[PDB]
Amino acid sequence: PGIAWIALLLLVIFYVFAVMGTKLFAQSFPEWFGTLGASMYTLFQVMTLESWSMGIARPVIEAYPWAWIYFVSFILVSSFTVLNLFIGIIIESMQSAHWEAEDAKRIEQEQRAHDERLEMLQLIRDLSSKVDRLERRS
Amino acid sequence: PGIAWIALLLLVIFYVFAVMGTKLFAQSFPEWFGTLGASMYTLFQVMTLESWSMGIARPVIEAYPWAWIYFVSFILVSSFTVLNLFIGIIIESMQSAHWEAEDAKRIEQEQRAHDERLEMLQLIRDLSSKVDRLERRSG
Amino acid sequence: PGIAWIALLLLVIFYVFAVMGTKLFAQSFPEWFGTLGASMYTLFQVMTLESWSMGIARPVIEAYPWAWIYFVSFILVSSFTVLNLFIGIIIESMQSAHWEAEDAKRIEQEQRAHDERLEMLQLIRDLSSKVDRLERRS
Amino acid sequence: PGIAWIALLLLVIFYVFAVMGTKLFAQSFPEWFGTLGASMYTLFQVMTLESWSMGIARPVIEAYPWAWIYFVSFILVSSFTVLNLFIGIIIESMQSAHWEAEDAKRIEQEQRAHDERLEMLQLIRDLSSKVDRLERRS
Ligand SMILES: [Br-]
Ligand SMILES: [Br-]
Repeated sequence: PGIAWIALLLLVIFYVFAVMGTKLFAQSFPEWFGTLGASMYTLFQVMTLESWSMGIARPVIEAYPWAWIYFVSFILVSSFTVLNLFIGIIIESMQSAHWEAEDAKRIEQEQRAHDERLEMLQLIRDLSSKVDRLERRS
Repeated sequence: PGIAWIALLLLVIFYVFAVMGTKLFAQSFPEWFGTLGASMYTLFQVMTLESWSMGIARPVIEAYPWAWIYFVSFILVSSFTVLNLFIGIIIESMQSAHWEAEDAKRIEQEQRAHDERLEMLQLIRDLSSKVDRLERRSG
Repeated sequence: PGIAWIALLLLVIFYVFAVMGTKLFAQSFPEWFGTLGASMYTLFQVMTLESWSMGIARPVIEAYPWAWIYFVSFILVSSFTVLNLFIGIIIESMQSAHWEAEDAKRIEQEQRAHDERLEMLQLIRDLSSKVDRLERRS
Repeated sequence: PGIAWIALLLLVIFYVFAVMGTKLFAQSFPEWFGTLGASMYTLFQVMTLESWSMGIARPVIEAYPWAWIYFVSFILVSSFTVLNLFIGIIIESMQSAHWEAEDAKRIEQEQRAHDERLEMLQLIRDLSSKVDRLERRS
């Protein structure tokens, strides 16, 4: 029903990496990826882009050469998601603030003007046969 | 009076978490939370996402193993709430640029054409009256 | 010329403060604030929020327990500003692809509507004034 | 063709600084700029502002005291390039959310309108005939 529809995806991506991660790293890096609960703190810390490479990534990377793939793919993807959620909430915001509020009038101040043109139509009809019942009564 | 109302909710959160923070951690971390004034600067650093977990929160969590809920809830709450400030501003920014200005130039653009039709609407009724009299005066 | 009126202001504050902190701090921390051009860098990394407190301000604050006003002012101030190039480029951007081309496409559909409405106006007059003429001879 | 047009820019801005970095620091900073990949990563770490100054630039600046150029420039180049891809993505967002329909739904309203306002050019000319034959039938 709107944005929380990626907000689910984000939660899903997240939990996918916490498992992907505890499942490689818990072995040599308990403090970070030991428990599942472990893998999430560490991952939301990565999410905050606070000491992601220097603090967490680089120490794991020298242990597991390929471990960038994980950290980076994760940040790329996980941010590309939040980029949306954000934009989504921008749109979702101004769609309220303005657009809906204004469209309601562009329609209804154009209902008002549609009827205005109708009432002249009728008036010009009625007249128009009076004018040719001066041509039948003359 | 608008978004300025919400930056009161964000000054209350800092306070809720600072008293909460001094009253909790001061004893073992006089560094950060040992007074109020410091437990805010620590909260302002934790808000800027500067070292919040390596420098502050992962040390704290060593001594009280539950304090993550303190920091994860603070980053969330104190972030979501300055998403509102970066939004409501972003909007009442657009609002001045455009909406107020053009929105009013359509109120009037219709106003002016409304009167145009309400003037046409006139003559027409004027003409009817004239044909009507012409009608009666030869029956 | 608009946008860079804030960019010129930001350039200012960067300098206002840069002198500020070379004057106050350059003796106790020559590494960070030694020269002026040394604060120009250091305030650039404070601005991007990289180890600003824990590695710079907290260390200076130990020297001058009131320097936090120097740091917490700059953060707030240079933030609020940095925001408005973003909000400034946003606005001027939307402006390009949409806003400008809309007021034109609309003013001009209203000219036509106006003139169509004008023709009708004169047309009724002449018809009002044939019947004016006809009624006086009747 | 849009934003992946800017996506290549950011990719070719990286590529450049990457080779430039390795051909600059690879002698003294093996772990950071020891190879091309090495630098690509390190720059993503700098690009995400994660620990860039106390960790990379400052300790590098130590050996080449001009290096700030490289780091402070790459920051500004790449972060602006992301502000574009961002914006062109906020706008192409708005477009399909709102501006799409609201511009089509108004052309179709000024169709309705013009037609109505023409419908009565008709009546008003017809009536101007009947009344033109009341003036000659006299
Ligand atoms: Br709009
Ligand atoms: Br009309």
